[PDB]
Amino acid sequence: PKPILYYDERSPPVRSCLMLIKLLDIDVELRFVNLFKGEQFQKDFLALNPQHSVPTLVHGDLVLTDSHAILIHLAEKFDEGGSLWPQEHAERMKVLNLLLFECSFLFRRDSDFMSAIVRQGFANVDVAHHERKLTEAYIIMERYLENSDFMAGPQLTLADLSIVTTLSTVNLMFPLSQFPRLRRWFTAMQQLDAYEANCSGLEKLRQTMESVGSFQFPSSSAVVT
Amino acid sequence: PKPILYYDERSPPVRSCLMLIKLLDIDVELRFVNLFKGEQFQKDFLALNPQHSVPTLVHGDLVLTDSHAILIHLAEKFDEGGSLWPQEHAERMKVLNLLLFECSFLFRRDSDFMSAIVRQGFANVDVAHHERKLTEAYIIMERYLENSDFMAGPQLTLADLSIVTTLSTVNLMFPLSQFPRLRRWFTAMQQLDAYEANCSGLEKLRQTMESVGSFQFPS
Ligand SMILES: C[C@]12CC[C@@H]3c4ccc(O)cc4CC[C@H]3[C@@H]1CC[C@@H]2O
Ligand SMILES: C[C@]12CC[C@@H]3c4ccc(O)cc4CC[C@H]3[C@@H]1CC[C@@H]2O
Repeated sequence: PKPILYYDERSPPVRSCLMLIKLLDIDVELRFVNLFKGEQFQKDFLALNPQHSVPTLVHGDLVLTDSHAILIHLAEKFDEGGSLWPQEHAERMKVLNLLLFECSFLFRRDSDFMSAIVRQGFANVDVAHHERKLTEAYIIMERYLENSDFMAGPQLTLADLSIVTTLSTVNLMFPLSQFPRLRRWFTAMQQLDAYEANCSGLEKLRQTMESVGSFQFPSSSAVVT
Repeated sequence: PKPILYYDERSPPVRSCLMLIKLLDIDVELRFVNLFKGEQFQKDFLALNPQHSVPTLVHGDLVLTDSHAILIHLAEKFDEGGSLWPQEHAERMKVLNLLLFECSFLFRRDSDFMSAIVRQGFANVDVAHHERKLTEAYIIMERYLENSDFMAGPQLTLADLSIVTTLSTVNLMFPLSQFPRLRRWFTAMQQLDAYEANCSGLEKLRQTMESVGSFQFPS
């Protein structure tokens, strides 16, 4: 049976999977789970994924509950032998390493900030604290791109798909003026046809956050091309 | 080209690597980085790993900066044909899925709690809040164990190595009395020869935390 993706496109790791699905032309059934309405706590979804998170993939009997496993699984099954999840061991470990940076560092910090806004309202968030935490992530990505054209080496990999969605989300709030390699790379990602899959959920996330958090992102921060 | 592991055994993900190294008899050069003195911010280590994190593995030209990548790399290089990192795709994805649960959920929540102690001091941490978050992780793992002896299936895998160290660290503070499957799994893990590599750093973490957090674990 074809893969089933439980999704809310406002989430950047969901959008990373949508980008890969578009890039490889994978036929997938989409099932919406509204994270802001709490539909991830519905009894049936909880039984399927006790972490109450999207993206969740059901592909036959395999149930994957983390975007990075979903990206690797889909690459192995639909980009067999390809370069998104490279064949050579060291290149593949480099991609894996950056997927884990996205999980453990970039997304961890973006989620900390966004959840603070939802729970507290923007006016009651220590924005400076989160600006420091997220600028630190910018600095690290800039260091990676000083030595490499894409995040994990000379060509597009799963690492770029995973990182660009969260980066575009962080950059709704924090400008990239001081980060020329990151700007160049983000601009290049924005030219990819697959990036069209990031645009709609990024904008829906912007709308939802401004309403739920009672604020406006600074329009000047987002890199637009 | 022998691997170099930058480490501080108080960190649970470091201990997961130490356990794999012992399990697989891997010859590694250890380099101590003292996280509680901020040696992870020294210019040369920061140039090597801008995330200023341990474990960091240098294996020739490859620089790995996340325990889960290190576990997979070492299994692939030193345990081809083993059950720790299964060859069969669905089995391997299942292990990978639980490794990411450890990274994204169990360790995130344990790090949030421990970070809040070191920063705010134990007396000022909202312990009930962290107890709710970390007990939720216990509940999930109890369900993962419903129809398997180990986290990812019938056999020991990298997922068990990654989870046991953080679990043993959470369990300094929160008991497993209420989780029969988790308590039995944890007790089985402690009977493995490789589990000896977890003991020293867990006790050093307790000592360091109780001193820096000015409290004592109920353990
Ligand atoms: C705020 C939540 C946690 C953080 C989530 C997040 C975190 C980061 C991000 O870039 C987008 C989102 C959208 C959904 C958010 C969730 C909606 C309910 C849940 O509380
Ligand atoms: C407290 C730090 C973050 C949380 C870290 C942690 C987080 C979880 C855990 O089980 C152990 C440790 C040991 C080192 C800790 C670090 C030493 C300084 C840093 O701030």
